[PDB]
Amino acid sequence: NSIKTLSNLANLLAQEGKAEEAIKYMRKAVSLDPNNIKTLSNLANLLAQEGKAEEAIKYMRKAVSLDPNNIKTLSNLAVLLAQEGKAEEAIKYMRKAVSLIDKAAKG
Amino acid sequence: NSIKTLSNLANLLAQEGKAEEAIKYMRKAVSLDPNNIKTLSNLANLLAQEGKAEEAIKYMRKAVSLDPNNIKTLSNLAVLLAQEGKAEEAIKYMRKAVSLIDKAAKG
Repeated sequence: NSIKTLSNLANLLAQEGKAEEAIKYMRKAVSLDPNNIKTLSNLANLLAQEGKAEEAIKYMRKAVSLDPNNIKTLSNLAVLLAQEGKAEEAIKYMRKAVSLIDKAAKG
Repeated sequence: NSIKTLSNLANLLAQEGKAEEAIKYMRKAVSLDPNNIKTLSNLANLLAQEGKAEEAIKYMRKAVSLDPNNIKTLSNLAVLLAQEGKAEEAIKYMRKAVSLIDKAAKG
């Protein structure tokens, strides 16, 4: 599993303060399967950690656009936006997740 | 960093379908610093993946109790509860996270 290996390598590089390299390997992981929401989310989180907030938000928004009713992706985007000082924007995404949980409760 | 090493080992064991072993090493990681919200959350997610839903929820609830205003922990607990068929319980946690984002927006 090349996505797995690249993701593991990126994690190890980031853990040890080589996150520019980590980002490169996570980008490669995305190219191997660009529709993988988990890879997209992992790259976004790494980007955010490294101060690339604009790009992180773009990637997390992409992950949402590819499955807009996913409460995990929605809440991750909300948390990312809030942490990046865009709480006003963040709240509509977390409210969407609430509404989807509410729908689930209703069945 | 023993928590790091144990967490890496657990990830590698789980990735390769030895998640009973992974859980043991994640439990060890928690014992090294039981107040670490990230370790607690990581163990909870692993537990949930392995069908130990009750225990996963306990650990994620603990992570929330140790920092009850953390929107990441709250939204993770909500997502976990929803995925485990407890959407009604899940919604109060995600609504709390919304309210905290709302407070943040207001400053």
